[PDB]
Amino acid sequence: EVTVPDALKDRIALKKTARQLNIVYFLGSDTEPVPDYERRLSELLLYLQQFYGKEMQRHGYGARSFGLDIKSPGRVNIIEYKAKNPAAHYPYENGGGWKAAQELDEFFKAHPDRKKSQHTLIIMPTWNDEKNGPDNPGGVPFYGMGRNCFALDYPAFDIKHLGQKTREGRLLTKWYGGMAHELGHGLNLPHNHQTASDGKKYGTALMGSGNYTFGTSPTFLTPASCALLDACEVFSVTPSQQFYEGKPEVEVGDVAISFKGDQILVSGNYKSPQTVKALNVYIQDPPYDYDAVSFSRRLGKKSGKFSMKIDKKELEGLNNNEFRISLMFILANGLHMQKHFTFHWDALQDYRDG
Ligand SMILES: [Zn+2]
Repeated sequence: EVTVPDALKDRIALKKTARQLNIVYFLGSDTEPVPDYERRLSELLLYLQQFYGKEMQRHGYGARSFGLDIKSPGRVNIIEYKAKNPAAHYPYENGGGWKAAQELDEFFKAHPDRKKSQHTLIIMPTWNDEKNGPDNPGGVPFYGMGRNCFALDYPAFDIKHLGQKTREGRLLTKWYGGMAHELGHGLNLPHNHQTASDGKKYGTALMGSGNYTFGTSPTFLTPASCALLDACEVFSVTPSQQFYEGKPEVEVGDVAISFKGDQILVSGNYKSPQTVKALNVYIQDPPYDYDAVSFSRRLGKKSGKFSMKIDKKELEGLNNNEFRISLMFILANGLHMQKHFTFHWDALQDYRDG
């Protein structure tokens, strides 16, 4: 019988989505499933869905998370896929993830009813050899890759260890926190660093480039991350909206970036055949990669003006004389385009388009 783990007693009802993240449990031809994976992974995926949804709600989007196909209460409809080759054919290195994704493309072409969006989370059991095992999982792809994400499973991959000061709890923050961040990449998120103010109130940005924090110390999603998720296919509540087709078409004009005291003033105009959902601004140190501090403003029109004032004291962690400001325009179909501008703190020069 299904029971709800204590970590899921506090949970919000989520909006029904038009597209769902596919969950594939990917087994080499010689690979057995890790026991109880249906329960363990359902619990972990539903808790992760709550994290994303509560953060979207906190940022004003309502109770919107990535969609999941639910088989029964507390149980995600996980596709168990038995692969054509042994697990050694799909390693972390040397294109293992690409080979697995290609094979799943064929599976979904043969069984299109099982595909619910362009986004897939592929989970593979750990290898068990002289390097990896239940106490040191690994061997398998573990990264975002395009719209897909690869993560791993092992016996103690179980929400009951969340936040426990134990060997298994530490393992969970590494591999579940890892899954949370890598899934972010699969959901179109780049890296970004919290602002000074957000760091003090909410902790560490999920998509920061440092060590995984999820489940161990306060972790949150930035406004810029949530603006991208707003335009992510598996967060859609609008069946008529198509995602990722074509090219990102945004005309940006009369761009001006000026510096006055501790304020950075960014302005210009935009025009697109699509609704432009939002502007994200990233301020980043070289090399051109360390985490950029991000900011976001809603737009919501096909044409208009944009204006953002950024306080330099929010730029926590930046320490280079050279810095780059990137303007990212996010479109309703989930594509985006960026423009970049480079400056030096010891020789600040206001920018204006020619
Ligand atoms: Zn990353």
